[PDB]
Amino acid sequence: AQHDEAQQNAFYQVLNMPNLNADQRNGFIQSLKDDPSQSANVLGEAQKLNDSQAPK
Repeated sequence: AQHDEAQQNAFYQVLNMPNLNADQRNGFIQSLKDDPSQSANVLGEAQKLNDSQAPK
């Protein structure tokens, strides 16, 4: 929305991964920063990891 806020939205989502512990989500944040074009991939990986580590 508004513009290409892909970076922002991906960053916010990766932060708000309640099942991930700090090191993992921080890892994905650094991956986002390093690979800005790959924010979609980084987000995908983060969400998949969060899902797999879900308590149930």
